Amino acid sequence: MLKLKVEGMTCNHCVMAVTKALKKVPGVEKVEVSLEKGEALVEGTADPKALVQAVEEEGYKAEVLA
Repeated sequence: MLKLKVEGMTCNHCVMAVTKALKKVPGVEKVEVSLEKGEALVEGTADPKALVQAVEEEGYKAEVLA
């Protein structure tokens, strides 16, 4: 399963929305993020690698806590 710990690789002095990054992956229809907990959850039928690669496309990797 997926549980993306969005790392603060850059702009760690600020915050950004990761939600728009997750939806771009096919099969994703719902998304939920917690800017305070540093986590990014989705609810779709996408592939495991497709999700974690999509956020890396924005330059923000995320440790699947699974």
